[PDB]
Amino acid sequence: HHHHMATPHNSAKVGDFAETVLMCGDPLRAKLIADNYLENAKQVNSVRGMLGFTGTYKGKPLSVMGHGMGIPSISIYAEELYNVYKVKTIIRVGTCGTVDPNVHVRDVCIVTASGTDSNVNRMRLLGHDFPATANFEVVSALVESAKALNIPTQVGKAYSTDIFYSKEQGLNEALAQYHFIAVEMESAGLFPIADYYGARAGCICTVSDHIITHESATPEERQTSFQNMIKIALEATLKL
Amino acid sequence: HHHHMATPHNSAKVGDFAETVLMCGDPLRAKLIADNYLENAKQVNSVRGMLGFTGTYKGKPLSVMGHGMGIPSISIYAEELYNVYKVKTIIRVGTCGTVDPNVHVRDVCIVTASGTDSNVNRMRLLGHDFPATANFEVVSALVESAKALNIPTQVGKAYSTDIFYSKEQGLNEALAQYHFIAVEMESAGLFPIADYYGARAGCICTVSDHIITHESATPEERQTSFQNMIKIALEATLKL
Amino acid sequence: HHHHMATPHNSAKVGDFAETVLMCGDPLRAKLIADNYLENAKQVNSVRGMLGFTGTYKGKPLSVMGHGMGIPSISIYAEELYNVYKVKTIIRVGTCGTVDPNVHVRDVCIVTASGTDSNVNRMRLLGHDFPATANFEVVSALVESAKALNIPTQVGKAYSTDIFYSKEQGLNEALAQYHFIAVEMESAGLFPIADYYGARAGCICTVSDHIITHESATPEERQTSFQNMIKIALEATLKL
Amino acid sequence: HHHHMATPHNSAKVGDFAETVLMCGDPLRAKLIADNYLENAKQVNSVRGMLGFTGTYKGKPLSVMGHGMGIPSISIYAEELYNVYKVKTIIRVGTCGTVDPNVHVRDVCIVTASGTDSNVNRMRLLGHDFPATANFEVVSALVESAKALNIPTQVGKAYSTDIFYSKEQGLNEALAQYHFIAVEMESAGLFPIADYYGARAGCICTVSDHIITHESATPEERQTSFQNMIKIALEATLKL
Amino acid sequence: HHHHMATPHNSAKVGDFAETVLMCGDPLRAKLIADNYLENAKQVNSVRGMLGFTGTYKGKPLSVMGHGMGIPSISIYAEELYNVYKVKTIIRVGTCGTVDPNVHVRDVCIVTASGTDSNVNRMRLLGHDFPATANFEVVSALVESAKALNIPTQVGKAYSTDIFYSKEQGLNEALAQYHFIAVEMESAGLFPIADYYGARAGCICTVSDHIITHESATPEERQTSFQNMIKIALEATLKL
Amino acid sequence: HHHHMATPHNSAKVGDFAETVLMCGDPLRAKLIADNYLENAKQVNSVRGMLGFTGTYKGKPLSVMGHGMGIPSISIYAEELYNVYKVKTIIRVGTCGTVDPNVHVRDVCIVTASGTDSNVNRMRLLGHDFPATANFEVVSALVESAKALNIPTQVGKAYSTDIFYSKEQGLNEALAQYHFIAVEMESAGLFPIADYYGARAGCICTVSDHIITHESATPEERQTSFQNMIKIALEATLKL
Repeated sequence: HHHHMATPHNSAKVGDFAETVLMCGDPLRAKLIADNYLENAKQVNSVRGMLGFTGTYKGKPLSVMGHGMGIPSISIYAEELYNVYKVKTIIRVGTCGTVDPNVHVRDVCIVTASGTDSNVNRMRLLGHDFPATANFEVVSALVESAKALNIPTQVGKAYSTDIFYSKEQGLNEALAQYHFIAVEMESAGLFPIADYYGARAGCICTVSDHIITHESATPEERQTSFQNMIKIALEATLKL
Repeated sequence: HHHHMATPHNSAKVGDFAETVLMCGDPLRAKLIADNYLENAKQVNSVRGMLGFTGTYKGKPLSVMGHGMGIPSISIYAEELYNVYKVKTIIRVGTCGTVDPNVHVRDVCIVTASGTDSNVNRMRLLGHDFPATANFEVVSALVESAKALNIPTQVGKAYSTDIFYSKEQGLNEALAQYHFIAVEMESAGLFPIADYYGARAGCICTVSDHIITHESATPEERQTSFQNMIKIALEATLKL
Repeated sequence: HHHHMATPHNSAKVGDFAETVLMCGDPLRAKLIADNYLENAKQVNSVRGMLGFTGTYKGKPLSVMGHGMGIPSISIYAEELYNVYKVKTIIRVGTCGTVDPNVHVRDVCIVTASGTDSNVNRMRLLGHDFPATANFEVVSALVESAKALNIPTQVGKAYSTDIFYSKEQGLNEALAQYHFIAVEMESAGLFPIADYYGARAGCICTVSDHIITHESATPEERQTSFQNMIKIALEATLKL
Repeated sequence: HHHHMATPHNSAKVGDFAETVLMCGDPLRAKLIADNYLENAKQVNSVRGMLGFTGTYKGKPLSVMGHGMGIPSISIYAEELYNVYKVKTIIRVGTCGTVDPNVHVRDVCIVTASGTDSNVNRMRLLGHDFPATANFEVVSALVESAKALNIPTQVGKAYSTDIFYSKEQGLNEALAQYHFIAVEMESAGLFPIADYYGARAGCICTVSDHIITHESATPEERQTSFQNMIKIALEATLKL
Repeated sequence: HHHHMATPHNSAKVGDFAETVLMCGDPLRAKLIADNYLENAKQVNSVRGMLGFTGTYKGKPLSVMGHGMGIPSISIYAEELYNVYKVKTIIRVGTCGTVDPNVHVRDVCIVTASGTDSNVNRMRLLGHDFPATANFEVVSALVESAKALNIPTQVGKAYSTDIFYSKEQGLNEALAQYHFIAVEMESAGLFPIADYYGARAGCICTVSDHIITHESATPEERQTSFQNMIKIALEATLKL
Repeated sequence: HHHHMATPHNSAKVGDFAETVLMCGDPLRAKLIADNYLENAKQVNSVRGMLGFTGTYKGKPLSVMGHGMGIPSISIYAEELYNVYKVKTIIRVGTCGTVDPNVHVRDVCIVTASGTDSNVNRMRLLGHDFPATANFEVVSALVESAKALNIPTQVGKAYSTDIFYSKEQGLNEALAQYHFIAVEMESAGLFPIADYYGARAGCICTVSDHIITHESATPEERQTSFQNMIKIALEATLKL
């Protein structure tokens, strides 16, 4: 039985997303967030398995949805959310690697801006350097929420790469030299889309892996890190 | 209950993929392919909802798995398939748009090479132009299979973009001027990875939308197009 | 009479700069800041007329120095300050233009990150996009200081151009589309140098000119704007 | 005595070229091809010594002409052939080097697409990656002709460089990593011009030199290789 | 009968070129120069029809040889001349177009530097801007020779394009805005090669065509222009 | 007391600059030039401490003004001089480093063209290579003046970098390979601006430092070098 599609990639009806949305790469993690932290929750997207849900957190409307892997994937989903679904604030909630010697596995990283090896931002600004920059109120809400929860955080730059399986000599050394704290694949695509729509975005990630030492969080450590990060993000939404 | 992970993105054990794999963006379409065309089928990946299956087509081992949207996503999955899972041949089976006035909605397009606005291939070849090129035996198997099935095809170049929601003036005119037949988002990332591993890849797509006229296949027309394309691809695997 | 030179561009002896420095393009403005807001002040640089001073603001060590016009100029002075003079925090205090329809002449802009048409940041990060990003503690100190002073601010992205006399079609439209709030010439060169040295930087500017309407602050309006901005910056230094 | 010039570079009258043309870099080789394989042959171009001839091969109209060395040179001649002379199919017949460990001196290489260090294709596609791609019917005609003649072939990517005397570190390693089979200087300029005119092109080359081992075909070996390649190309024209 | 080849593209024996060489695109023009202006002349290259000759002009050793069309072609020939044949000075003698409103058809242009759309000079200087610059003594010898002959000249920048058949919007306007006096295809490739070898190069061209007005020199006018330019070049060689 | 400003960066009234201007980076050096070599001198600019003066040298009108450090700085000042102040000729008089083994500390270098790592010239010429080229009459006047004064000179290419504190591996080797004689920071920005206005520019510099050996001129040696260079420049102005 055919259903009307408000976008090519999302089964939700217009209005079915809250103005504030958390997004993570793995749709199964979106379901875990909804099941464990949202009330009044309903599934609003099933297309491509990219599960999305709308409910409330402490009474305030909040949605959560997967975004898939990479800049092109998050760009589709976020463009649609801001444009068709009229979302105002997206916080990406993710995992990351690090090269910074002072950032450790299990650390929580709040992203102020994200570099990239993608061409998508050059294309938006006449070939020039367009910093993918988080909204300050979002960053501050995340920082303040972690402080109130007594959870330490690292605040600074991420790097969003198109290539998970890097073969690039000298990259890690440059990222470390300039104190990039988080290596991931999506945030640099999100922030300029928020800008286009006059909207807001941020990102918070937990360090799953040290790219230099190959230290890696166990499943139990990843659950603890997730619980800390998601509580920070959820509490931050109450201020946004 | 924790399971050992052969890669960060795939629950399959080494050996659980056939040497030949069909891949499509939508994991739910991978399941439809498995359910309707594979025998001896078992689900071998569930991670991130990116369903993958292994069975046989007319007795020959064949797998099918989703790849998600965009070059970064297919690059993760294909790198792992060629490297860890020792796959020899991947055929991307997809949908596409067209700008070419002689290509029509519902047409089947067999891709010989794919352009891109991604930087991933420049990075592989010292900043130069590296054509993402299908393997000739794969292209020929697709062409010959369609001929034997009496299904007309268009053969030629695709363009793989990082940006589904294009705002780029003059792009469609240039794509049409040079007779790019298919606009999609992934094939240009697949072909160089096959090259790295000394392996093979190709792509076949059906035209869902005319980018100029906004003609668009209905659900029923998309099913008919899918049935034609998938039969071509499946028959081609018998020759590869 | 020859004097020993700790750098090719600065007559100050090692140790003659405080750990916190305000910098503005015009050295004559640096002198005005020193004369009107610093105590215990002494001139520490005269080379190239690029006046610099060290004293205290409300008892805390603080220096102020001109940086000249453009990324190459500020890069020389800031590299030397962080490297030879062991400075920990630099706040650029400047004027800017705007294209944003919601930013007005006389507004105070606090910069979170800065785009650029310079190549200097690509060169630092293997040709990729390296966002010139302000330190969050610096941004927050500026925001909080303005709040305590009851001075409204705009917070967001700047754009640092190499070309004051732009001839570039479409630039202003793109800057406005993505809500760049400030157009200036230096901040994108400062922030990556701070990163290299594990140090901190930020920027606050007042809008002197609307690039679209050609509204322009009179001398009296520029003095009032300067007084507001400099008080914000000086109070912020007490927290840094 | 002045003659009317249909183009600045070609003395042929409109209509004096067949719809199918073989082109090689060396005009003296074009004359050898005409003298040894064409009947009904006449010289149709003498300008700049760039000898061109029109006749028949096994009764079918066929021309042969030199194209000179490099992308800019072949671009002039091919643009004119497709535009003014209304040619439909050009097959470049050439020599090449190789780095691929599985490609040997004297091998025959049929080109499916060609990379390049030239900027000419970026200029055609808004700065993006435009694969210089051979027409599939041309490739297939070459492959099938070699099979019928029992001459082994290698099929795959070429690389067309602007710089015969390379000084570029890491280039050969990257070409080998991605299984580029032929290194030459022209094909990447030909294929996009064919596309512009809605026409067809391909390339077949013989390996004269191994770039790694410095193995090099003797004059006698080059004649044998030429005889094999040219027979393949000539027989392929009967199918095009 | 096989002859030893000192380079892959030139039949001349080492020592068979004078230290000073004139080069033009058309080998048939090289022969005209030799036949009409050199004494003691012998043909020293026949390979690829790229005629080259060595003799004397007013008793001083001088060679003349064709270079073909485009940067890749002249780069082969000039690299070999400077490296294997130990040439010290090359003057390119050519024809050109113009867009400059103050440059007229039949004018003689002496080139001080040449821009380009080729990538070959970026590759030599770490991706940066490397001006293809004529040697000052060569430029001055050409200027002084024309003065002594009472032949007016234009002195300034050329632009060497890879694409004779330009489709590029805005190019002519930019070339005119910045007073590029000559449009041709080779000089920007010559000057950096001279630099590599610690040698000298220059270029003098006659305007055959006005790109804006389509004014075009007749055959008789081209002969008169050639006679003026070649006399200037030949007299300049006596000073070099 | 407010004064009318003919430009945002210069207090001079229209007409207060001579048609010929010498410019150096350090405004204090501009004052030394005025005080020691100009008659009828008056200070015409004080803005930003960027001292400028107008008087006569041997009776002919001549101005001298500082330009600050880097391409963006000189671009502001030179654009204004050519556009608002109607200047016809600017000679940059500066200091430089060298890597060339045949160029020595204290040598005088006359610049024919300047490379750069800036993007400002690509932006002027559709992204292509635009050589920043000195006017030939200016170069020749400098060469002839030095000859008449019996002061040896080196003539050739400069390189204008945005980054005084280079971290770039391989740069010095490439500059030496291609015989760049002078390393500085401004000339590549000046020459294209002169071109835009149909005006003239050149540059002469003295070598203060050998970048390889770290040989460095003492204060006394810098004064002697300055005296030689400035006399050459001043005498050249009499011919321009």
